[PDB]
Amino acid sequence: RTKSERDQLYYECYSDVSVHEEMIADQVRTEAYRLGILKNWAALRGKTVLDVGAGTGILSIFCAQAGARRVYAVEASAIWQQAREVVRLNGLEDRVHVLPGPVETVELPERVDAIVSEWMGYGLLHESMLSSVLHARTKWLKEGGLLLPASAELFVAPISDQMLEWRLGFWSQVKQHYGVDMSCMESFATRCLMGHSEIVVQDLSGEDVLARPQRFAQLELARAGLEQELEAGVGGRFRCSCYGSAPLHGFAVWFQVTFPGGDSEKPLVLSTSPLHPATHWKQALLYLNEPVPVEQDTDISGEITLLPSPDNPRRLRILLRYKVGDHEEKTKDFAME
Amino acid sequence: DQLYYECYSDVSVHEEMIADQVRTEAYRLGILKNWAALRGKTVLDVGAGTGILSIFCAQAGARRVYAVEASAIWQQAREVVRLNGLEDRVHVLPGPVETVELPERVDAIVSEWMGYGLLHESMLSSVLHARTKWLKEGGLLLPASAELFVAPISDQMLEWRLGFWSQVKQHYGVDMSCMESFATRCLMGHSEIVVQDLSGEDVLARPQRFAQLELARAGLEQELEAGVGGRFRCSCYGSAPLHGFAVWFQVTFPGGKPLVLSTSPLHPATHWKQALLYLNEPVPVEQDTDISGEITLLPSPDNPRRLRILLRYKVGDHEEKTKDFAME
Ligand SMILES: Nc1ncnc2c1ncn2[C@@H]1O[C@H](C[C@@H](N)CC[C@H](N)C(=O)O)[C@@H](O)[C@H]1O
Ligand SMILES: Nc1ncnc2c1ncn2[C@@H]1O[C@H](C[C@@H](N)CC[C@H](N)C(=O)O)[C@@H](O)[C@H]1O
Repeated sequence: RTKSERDQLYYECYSDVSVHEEMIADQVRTEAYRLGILKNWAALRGKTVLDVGAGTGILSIFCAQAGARRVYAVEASAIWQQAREVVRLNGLEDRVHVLPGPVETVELPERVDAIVSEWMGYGLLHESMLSSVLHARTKWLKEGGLLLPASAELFVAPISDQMLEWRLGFWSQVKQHYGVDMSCMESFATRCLMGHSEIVVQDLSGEDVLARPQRFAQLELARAGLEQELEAGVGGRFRCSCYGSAPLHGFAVWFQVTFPGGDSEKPLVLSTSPLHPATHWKQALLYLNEPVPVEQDTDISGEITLLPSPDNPRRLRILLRYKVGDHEEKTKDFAME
Repeated sequence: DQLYYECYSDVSVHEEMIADQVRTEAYRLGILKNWAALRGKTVLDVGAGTGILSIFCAQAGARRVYAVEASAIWQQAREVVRLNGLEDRVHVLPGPVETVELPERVDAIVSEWMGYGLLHESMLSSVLHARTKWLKEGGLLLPASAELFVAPISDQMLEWRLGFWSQVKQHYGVDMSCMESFATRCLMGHSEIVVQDLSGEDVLARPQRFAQLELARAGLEQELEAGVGGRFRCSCYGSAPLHGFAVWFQVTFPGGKPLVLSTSPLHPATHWKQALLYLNEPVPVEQDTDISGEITLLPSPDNPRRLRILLRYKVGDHEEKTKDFAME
C-alpha cells in the first residue's frame, strides 16, 4: 500500500511475459505505432529518440528501422533485461540503448529530437503513466521536438450491453432448459452485475451503442499545465440523443491517440472505439444500478471525471453525474476493477 | 469460513453452475432416475444454493426436502421454492450444515460439493459430516462416489503462447525469438495448479484412474487430511512435447446402469475444466515413452480449503522428479 510496495507490484506485472504478449499480440495497437513512427520518418531520420517505457524494446526498434541515429529505450521493470537481448538479436545494440530504471531519474547524455511512448491504460488513464511521459518531455525533449503520439481524446456513449442483457435474462430461461422456474432471480442478478461501483473492462460493438459518440475531453501532450489537470481531474460534460428504444445499462468510455502526419500531412489515429477494430484495451463500462428504458430521441446528459484513486494513484477512479430523460439527476463513483 | 461462503453470495458463481449444462443435466437425471428410491422419502440437500437440486428431488417424488445453505443465497432459494409452489415440501434452512438443526434424520443426501481438481474448496468434509449426523441407516448418497484421473498432456494453447515470440518477426519485422526461454520460465516454471480446458488431442497417453472415493466408506474423513491419491503408469501415443499432467474427476450416481458425470477432456466440457500440473519446461516424448508417477491431493497447510498437489514423476529413462503445486 506504500509507494515502494505499489511500485513493486506495478513493475512486477511488467516483468512477466503475459502483459507483453497481450500488448504485442494486439495488432491494431502495435501496427498503429509502427505506421505512426514511419509516418514521421522525415523528422526521425538521423535523429535521436527517447522511448519512455520501452518494455521488450519493440517501439525503439521501430524507430531505428525508421532511420533514427540513436534511441534511448528506458524501462523501469526487470523486462529491460529481455529488451537488451531483443535489441542485440536484431543487430541494433550499437545505437538502441536499453537503460534500466524510471524515466524520472534517468540521465541521458543529450536532449532528444523525439519521444515515443505507449503509456495508455484501461480508460486511458489507468496506471497513471502519462505523468512520466510529461516529465520526460519537460526534461529531455528539445524545443519543437516530436511526441509520438501527440494527443489523446476521450469519448463517451450510452450503451445497451447485449451480453449483460443475456446474463440478466438467463434466469427466466432456466425453466425451458431444466423445468425449474428461476425468473425471480433477475432482480438479484441485476444488483450483483450492475449495482457495484467497479469500472468493467469489456468489448462492445456498434450493436451496443445507443447514441452518437461524443468527445468529452482532449489531452494535448505538448501543453504546459496538463500535469496539474491530471491531479484535479480530466473530463467534461456530455449530451446526446438516443437512436432508438432499448434498455440503457450505462456508459462506455474509450479513447483514441493521434500520431502527426509528417510529410504525408495525414495524421494516424489509433482508436479503441467499439465501432473500430478490437484492441486489448476494450472499453471501460460504467453501469447504472439497474437498466433504464429509453426511446428514440431521449436526451441523456452528464459529466465524467477521471481521477487517480486516493488509495492507489495508479488506479483509475471515475466520478459520473448523469440525467436520463425526465428522471432526476443521479451520481455514481467508480473505481477500476 | 465466511470468506468462502461470501463467494457464493454472488450471482456469477451460480450462473456459471446452472449454465454448465453437462453438470446440471447430470444431476437432474441422476436425481430423476432415482425416483423409485426417493419417492415418498426425505432428502437433505447439502449446500442448496439457489435450490435447483432440491426442486429436482421434489419432481422425483420426495415427500420432503431440507435445503441447507450457508451463504446469503439461501434467501434467493426460498424465493425460487415459493415461485415453483413447493414451500409445503421444500424447506430452506440457512447456515452451515454442521450446525443446522434438522427436524429429523433423512433417507437421502444430495450434494454438488466438487471443486477444481475435485477437492479444492474442501466441501466434501461437510457432506461427510452431514452423512454421519443426519443420514438414516442404509440411506442414499447422490452422487455415491468419485474417481480421480491423470494423463500426460501436450497443451496446444501453451505451445502457441510459447511459440508466439518466434512469430513476431513475420508480423512486424522485429525478431523476438530470444523471449522463448523467458516465456517458458514464466508460464511453466511456477508451482501453481492451472485450471484450463483441454481437448482430446492434448492427451498424450491413455488416462489412468489413480484414486476412488466411496463416500460411504468408513474413515474417509481422516484419509482426506492425510492425502488422497495414488500411483500411475502409462505409455505415450506418439511424438510430442510433454508439458505436464492433467488431473480431472468423475462422480457416479446410483443407477436407478450408473449415471456418470465426467470432467474429462475427452468428454463434453464443464465449468471445472481440468487441473493442469506443468513441468518446469517441455520434455520431448515419443511413441511408447513410459511415464510413471504418484499424485497426492492434500489441503494446503496455511489454508485447508485450498488444494495442494504433490507430484512425483519419471519420464522414460530420465531421473525421477518431484513438483509441489497449490491451486492458483
Ligand atoms: N516511469 C517509468 N519509467 C520507465 N518505464 C516505465 C515507467 N512507467 C511505466 N514504465 C514501463 O512502461 C511500459 C509501458 C507499456 N505500455 C509499453 C511497453 C512497450 N513500449 C510496448 O509498447 O510494447 C511498461 O514496460 C512499464 O514497465
Ligand atoms: N458447510 C456448508 N453448509 C451449507 N452450505 C454450504 C456449506 N459449504 C458450502 N456450502 C454451499 O454449497 C453450495 C455448493 C454449490 N457447489 C452447489 C449449489 C447448488 N446445490 C447447485 O447445485 O446449484 C454453495 O452454495 C455453498 O455456499
